[PDB]
Amino acid sequence: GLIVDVNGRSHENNLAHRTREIDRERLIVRRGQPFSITLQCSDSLPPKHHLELVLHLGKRDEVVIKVQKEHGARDKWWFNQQGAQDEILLTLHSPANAVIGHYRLAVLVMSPDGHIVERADKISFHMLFNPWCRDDMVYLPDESKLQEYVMNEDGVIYMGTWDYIRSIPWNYGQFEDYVMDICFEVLDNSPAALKNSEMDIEHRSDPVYVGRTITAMVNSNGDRGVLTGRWEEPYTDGVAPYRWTGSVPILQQWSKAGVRPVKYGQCWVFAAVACTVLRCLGIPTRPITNFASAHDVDGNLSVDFLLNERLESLDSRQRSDSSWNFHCWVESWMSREDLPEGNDGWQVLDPTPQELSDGEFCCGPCPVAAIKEGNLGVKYDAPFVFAEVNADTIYWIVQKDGQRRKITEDHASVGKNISTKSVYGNHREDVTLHYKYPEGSQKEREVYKKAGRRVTRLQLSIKHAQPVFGTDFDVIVEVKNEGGRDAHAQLTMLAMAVTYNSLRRGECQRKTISVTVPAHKAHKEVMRLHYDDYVRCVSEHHLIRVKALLDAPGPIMTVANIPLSTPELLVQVPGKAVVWEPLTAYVSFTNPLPVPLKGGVFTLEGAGLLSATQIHVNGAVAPSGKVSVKLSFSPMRTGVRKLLVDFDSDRLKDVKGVTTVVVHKK
Repeated sequence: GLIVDVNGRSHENNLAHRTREIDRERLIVRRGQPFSITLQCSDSLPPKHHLELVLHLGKRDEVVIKVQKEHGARDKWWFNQQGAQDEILLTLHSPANAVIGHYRLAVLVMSPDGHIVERADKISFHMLFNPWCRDDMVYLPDESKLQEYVMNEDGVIYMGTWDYIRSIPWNYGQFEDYVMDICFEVLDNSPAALKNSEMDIEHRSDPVYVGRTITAMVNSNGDRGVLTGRWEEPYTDGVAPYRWTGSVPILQQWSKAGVRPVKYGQCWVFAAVACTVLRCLGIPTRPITNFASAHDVDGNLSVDFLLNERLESLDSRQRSDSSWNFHCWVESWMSREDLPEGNDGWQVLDPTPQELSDGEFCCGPCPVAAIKEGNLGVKYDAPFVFAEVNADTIYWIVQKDGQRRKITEDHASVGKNISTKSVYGNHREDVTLHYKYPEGSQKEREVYKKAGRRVTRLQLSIKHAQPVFGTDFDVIVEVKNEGGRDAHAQLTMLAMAVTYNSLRRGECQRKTISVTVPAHKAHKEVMRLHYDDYVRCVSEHHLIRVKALLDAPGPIMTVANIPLSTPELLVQVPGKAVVWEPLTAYVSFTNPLPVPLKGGVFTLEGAGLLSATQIHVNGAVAPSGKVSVKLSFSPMRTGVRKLLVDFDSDRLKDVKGVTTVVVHKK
């Protein structure tokens, strides 16, 4: 009868555990780090009476831990008890291999004979990974990187083409309301948890297991996964992937709907959502983007790509055109005690199912080091991840008489400018060398040799002035003869619309010329692409793949992907911003299309600023007319925050904007 109320001191514990952004009113703790709560008593522990503590995990007590009285093991939970005044200070010490999850704490007061004389109200708390605790497997010994890879809620995911990289800001929002609760829900709806709940809980102490589970639930899991993938345009009953500016709306939707795959997502949306959840649970994570991605190859390090003389895949039915313009995945920091010495550090987790086992096989965790050094023998999915960044595709002109002509290509190579956001600033950090030895290096030769990667004048090149969607433009194809004698050759050029995942769409023009380019001189040919022609074939990403063949008197090829730009939203939220103080944000742009756009919707969101919110343009924006809306709202948390905005319309899609707003109030 002595315990009047247990006090978790969450405002305090949560501050110490870097979990208070999530919530202050409930105890959210990290493992391997102690936490202190108090027992407010009415009087005193009856003479020969002592305290007992037992922990409960699982909706059905799948796991119960009796916490030690003191000097405990190292991987053993234990507590220290001390009296303050009219309350008892209980400092709980958890092992660094503690199971993450929602615990319910039962403090028992007992008779000296072995019987419970009273039991206090079972209070619950959540436990996350602790990369700041040196004994934790996710330990990262640099506080500045944990701030970006765990604590930062605003990221930048790179896209576009390797020679023309674009950035799209993303609101990971891992500390937005309830996103933590949904993260444990994703773990609770997985096959393993459904099949055997208790064993699954027991495995939740492992960053490898939990990382592989989250990566699997984001998309590959078809009945309860988080997102439904749709690789092409008619996104009939859902949101198009290029619409999202953050992960929280997808997660709230998935849970709100009773755990129901969200329509729809594409590779970078799976990675960003994976990032939000792993960062939330405490595993250091960063979205990485690969340009010229050998995703399509399905693990094969050698592909000969047969084209006909008209420069086309031999089978008219097949729509895929080799390597993706880019492809995204995620890198998570953790030590790999499940593998030989040396694979510790960043692991590649690819939520995007692998090509040829239909939306079934996600990738990783795979040591990025196993990729660099070519060890395809470690779990998980090293061959597939090594192919993604190393596969060798050789194109061939096969004639109607079976003669195969090898196309020489200058543009070549896969895994071009592997990028991730910079820890300081929003700069692109080229992370390629973490993945591969420089091209041609003898080091590259001996790894390709080890792993099975095959290991093997006129100059063709395509150039453009970065066109804006809506305009007709020219693209130059220049043949440089840096030889001594004159050279006459046949120059074939085509321009076809494409999707980032290399899905061939509309061949909006071809052309073959006969050329004689003189020694040390260069011939420049132009191809004029027009709006009314390419609106017909281009998609939400507005991409045009230009190719040029130069049958050199073997044949020479060069491909270029042209991403046509959309206007950039002007986002402004003027005057000093203060928490819980109403403010007005202003977004505006000018229709670059000589067509009216209707169905204009602006969607706004920001971690700590506001949850996705829509502004419907009433009417239709006239051709070349300026659009201008505004929304009022009151920031939720203080800090340097980023406001994200998306604009969609019938004729203008994929239009973004971001602004930095410093939220005050000391």
